[PDB]
Amino acid sequence: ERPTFYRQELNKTIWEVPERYQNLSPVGSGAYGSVCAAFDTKTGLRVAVKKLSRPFQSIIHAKRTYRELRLLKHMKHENVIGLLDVFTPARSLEEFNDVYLVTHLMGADLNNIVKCQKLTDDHVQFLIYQILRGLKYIHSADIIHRDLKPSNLAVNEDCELKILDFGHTDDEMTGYVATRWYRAPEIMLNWMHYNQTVDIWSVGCIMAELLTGRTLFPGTDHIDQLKLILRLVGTPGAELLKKISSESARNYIQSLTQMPKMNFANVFIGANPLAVDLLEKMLVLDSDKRITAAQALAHAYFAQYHDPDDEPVADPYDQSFESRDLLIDEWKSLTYDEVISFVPPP
Ligand SMILES: CS(=O)(=O)c1ccc(Cl)c(-c2n[nH]c3nc(Oc4ccc(F)cc4F)ncc23)c1
Repeated sequence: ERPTFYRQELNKTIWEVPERYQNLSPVGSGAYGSVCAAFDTKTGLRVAVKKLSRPFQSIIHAKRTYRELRLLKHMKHENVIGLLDVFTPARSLEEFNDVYLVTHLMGADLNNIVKCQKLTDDHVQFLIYQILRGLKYIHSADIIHRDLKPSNLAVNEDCELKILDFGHTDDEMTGYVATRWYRAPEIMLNWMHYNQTVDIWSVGCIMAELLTGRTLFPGTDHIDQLKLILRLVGTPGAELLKKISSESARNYIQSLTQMPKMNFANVFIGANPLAVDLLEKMLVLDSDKRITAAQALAHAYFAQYHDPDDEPVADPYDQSFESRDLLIDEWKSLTYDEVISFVPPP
């Protein structure tokens, strides 16, 4: 049955939401999108409500809207942001033009927690364990995050973690920016068609930063960052070179003076030797040889948290729509169907 909706001006747009959602207050100051905190009187939950901006203005935007709804509707895991609710004030497909997404309100993002500070090894174990647990779930559905970084890792005061934004312009990847610091080199420099292990590179970067309080590869640009990466992990061998399908990228790589891999125990002084070992297995230049999420969970570093029976995989995720070319109204109808058919979690 259709709830009663009420109207309110918030982020210079009119939010129209069910009565159950009270005390809407904008959060993140633009960083999370058009997002409000609210109290869900039906569940007693503090929630985050995201209103999608002009979701069907173009083919690209319409498909992107469908993509996000599909992704969020699929994710049902403790360490992954899922959907508590999705709604539209529209009574039919013809008046459908706004999409509102509801999830748990989290306390902070990881960036605001690390705050130039070393975390205790125990805190690192727990946070990384949860990230890896969430990624095992995400990867098992053949979904890649592609953009893991502290700012899309949300945490409560109990240190319980959820991953946001799973599934950027040139200007915002330019220069001394956190938007690029956690990216695998193969994706940063378009070496090849990339796979799930790009996310593992990001975890390695995050893990190191939690351990030292410092960005692992704070490159001032793409080239500076590559040099920082290669100084640590060594220049690519012949084997990886072959796999760089971009002739241009491969040619540039070979112009660099060869460097051996550094000793991680000398790089991460004082760190748990098990943490060093895992970092070594995550920060492998050849993505084929990086540890997977499922493998990392079984690493001795997570002994006090690892439970093979409590690390679920995902239902199959049909993403055949990604290779599909459709019109705006067709993407819009597909999205509408997904909104209408939503069933809230117990
Ligand atoms: C205490 S706070 O300032 O309100 C705060 C701080 C940091 C974060 Cl990460 C958050 C936060 N909690 N839950 C979120 N969800 C999103 O994005 C959404 C993702 C899918 C949805 F269905 C709906 C969303 F709003 N963004 C940010 C958040 C809140």
